[PDB]
Amino acid sequence: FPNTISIGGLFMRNTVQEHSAFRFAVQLYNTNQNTTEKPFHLNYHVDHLDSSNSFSVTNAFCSQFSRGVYAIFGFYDQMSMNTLTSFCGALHTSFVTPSFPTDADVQFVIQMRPALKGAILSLLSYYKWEKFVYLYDTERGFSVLQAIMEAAVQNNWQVTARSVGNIKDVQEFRRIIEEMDRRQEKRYLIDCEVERINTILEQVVILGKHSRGYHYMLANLGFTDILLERVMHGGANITGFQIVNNENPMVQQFIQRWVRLDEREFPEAKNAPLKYTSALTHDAILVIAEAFRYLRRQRVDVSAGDCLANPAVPWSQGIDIERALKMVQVQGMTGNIQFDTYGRRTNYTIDVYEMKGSRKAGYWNEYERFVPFIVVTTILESPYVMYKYCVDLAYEIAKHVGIKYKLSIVGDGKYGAGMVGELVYGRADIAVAPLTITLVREEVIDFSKPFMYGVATPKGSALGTPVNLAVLKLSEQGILDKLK
Amino acid sequence: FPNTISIGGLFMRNTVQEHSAFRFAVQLYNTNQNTTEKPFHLNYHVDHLDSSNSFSVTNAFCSQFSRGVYAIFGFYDQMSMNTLTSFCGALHTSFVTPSFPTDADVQFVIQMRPALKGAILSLLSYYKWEKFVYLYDTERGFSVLQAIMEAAVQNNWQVTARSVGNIKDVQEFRRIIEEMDRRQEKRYLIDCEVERINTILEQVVILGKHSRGYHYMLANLGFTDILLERVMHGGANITGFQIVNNENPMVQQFIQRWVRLDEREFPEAKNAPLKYTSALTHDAILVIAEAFRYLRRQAGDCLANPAVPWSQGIDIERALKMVQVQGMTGNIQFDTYGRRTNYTIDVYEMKSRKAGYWNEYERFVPFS
Repeated sequence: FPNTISIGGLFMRNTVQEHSAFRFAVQLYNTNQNTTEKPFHLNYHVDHLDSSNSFSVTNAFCSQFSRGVYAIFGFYDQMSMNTLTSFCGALHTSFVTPSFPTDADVQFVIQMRPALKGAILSLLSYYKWEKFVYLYDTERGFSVLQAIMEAAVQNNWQVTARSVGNIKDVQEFRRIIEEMDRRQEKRYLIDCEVERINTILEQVVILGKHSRGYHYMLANLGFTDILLERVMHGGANITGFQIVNNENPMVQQFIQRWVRLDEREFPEAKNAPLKYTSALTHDAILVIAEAFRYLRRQRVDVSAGDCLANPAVPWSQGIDIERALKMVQVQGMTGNIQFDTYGRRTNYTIDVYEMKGSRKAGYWNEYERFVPFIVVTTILESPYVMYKYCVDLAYEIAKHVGIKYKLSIVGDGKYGAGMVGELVYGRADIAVAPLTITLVREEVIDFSKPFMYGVATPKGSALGTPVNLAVLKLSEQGILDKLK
Repeated sequence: FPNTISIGGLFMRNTVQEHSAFRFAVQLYNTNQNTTEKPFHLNYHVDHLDSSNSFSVTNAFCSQFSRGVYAIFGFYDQMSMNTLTSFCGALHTSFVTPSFPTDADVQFVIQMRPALKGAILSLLSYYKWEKFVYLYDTERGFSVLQAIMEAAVQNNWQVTARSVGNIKDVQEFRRIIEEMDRRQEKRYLIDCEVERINTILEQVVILGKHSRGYHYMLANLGFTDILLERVMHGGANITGFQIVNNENPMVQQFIQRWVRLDEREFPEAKNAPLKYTSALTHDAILVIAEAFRYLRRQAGDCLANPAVPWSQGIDIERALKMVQVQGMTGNIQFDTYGRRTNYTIDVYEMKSRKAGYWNEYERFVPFS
């Protein structure tokens, strides 16, 4: 058993943050003082890939294999998954990847990104969803799509599935959402790359469908990276997913060190959010270290030939070393880590963050399935308000937003100068009434879209966006026109 | 220069007839004793391969390169195109592929299956289509989809573009067809593999929608393989695209010579239709022979650390990319980038009949 272990690193484009994380994690392992914790020195041979020129990928992997490595940690996408995975399988070299898990079953490759199939199916069943839309792409394998279609067949769901991977025009998304609108479909299940998720959310916000009664389910790890700033204020149910839990000791212990790292040495270290891929990279370092520590615990021999063998001369000990990376049980940043005989992660935990501010909504496990945890002002001005239109509009807005409203006549009995004064000074919350729009009033309070005028809300009030969306919906439904 | 030239073969899994046609064309090229049409003997170190295992593809290509080959002929599917095309571009080894045009500009390759997007656009313009549904597949390249999207945007058409191709159960096809029916769509543009085309046609005929007043555009070079029968019933208009003419004496001679071939020695010969891929392969042999003859008249490790290329590969590519030979598919003239330049696609309707010519410089010209 050698006293120094060298492993290779393959990083595709736009992987700077996890490159820094990989370097930081290997440094953390190396700087350990305990002999048992650091039984040997660890070296990392980093490289880069293009994922488009297969010759470049083959040359990089060939250099890594020839120069001599014991394990290869790296990423891959749909373009270069087959090449690297097949070479690793043929060469009997363990390949640790935090990339998307391979839909097909391939040996000698370990993939640490937990599958969303179980959690997504359990949550979908838990919400009593029966008819919905399924927007997807195909850059993370076909596991999710196949599972969703099979579940729909078994449970007689009404799943309208659309692929948006090939879409390059936003107007395509706009037409798709308008079509699902005319079909009245309200529940969406989006599982795409963060970029396409952001584009779809931007398009739907522009069209104005982020209101109560519309659900969303971003079935994609990396809830933080999603630009959901606008949609939150729309008051539309959103269900996300995340693996790392902040409050556990491990994440805090890591991040405390991480925030203080050099910016030049570690790009996107201090000033970037910790993407879950970085967490999985840290877990990769932990699992490799534990596996090799276990190897040295026993007397297993570990010890590189031509790049392309005729027909094949895989060094035997590889089958042993791969087996070592299958029974590992170290509790890393993401939580429990355990690998099935094939390589896919098992016994994992998923945290289902639900929006409404972000708040946890239980958790999902392979064994336990899913376990969860106003004043209105009006002026007594006929015919808008008469002692027994504006009352009907207020009731319609409350219904469309679901808020409990209590009507009242402004004490001053006069317009702003006052009702607007009542809003500004902090009382009466919302206010719906005939208010002539003047540039001065925008300084103090925020209006809604004109409906003949506009509903009034205090500046910065959380109800401004919901009331604006409700007014827009009423205007486009023709009810506002019908009332007059 | 040398009396013998050895080419390499990289036939796919389901290409038995193409293999037989390749061997037959090799025999034709090596049998003429003219001393001018055949100044260099030809040999083929054909090697089979399978997709889904890039290791096998790379190892086979490396072995072929090591054996020493002036030019390589072979097919590639969407899931192995990158490896072969990129190796050939990097190693300066000309690749002749009668499979499908590449979706992007790549040097050091010769795609012959002519791009049919232009003919599709021209014929759609001629027919005055503005409300046609689109059912595309991703197993043949993204060029057609992008071209049709651009045309729809520019020409202000509206097209419903479903994403068939990931569908493994016919119930989804039934749902798609009935949903388009609810939209009263009456014109279809289907771009998928032959098996998917057959499945869609079977589903639509099962739904009894093949009646008159509907037009299916079968945008696939393979027309004979498609089961048009049972769809001509009901008077449903259908249009195809076939490049192999069956009138000129060249194809008649090639057919009459083809049937006599032994079934055992040459499987799928004299007992099956002439897949256009086989004709393209014969044209491949013709063009390779012509380029090598013109060049005459006028080795190492694949994964080399510095990736040093050939000293004469560029000459071979230049010789290949310029040719004006005549084969079954028509006149074979390649553009700078490896695609053909005079498609002469023949448009067939359903009644059957030849309808179109579509020389790229010209436009669609119906026969009166």
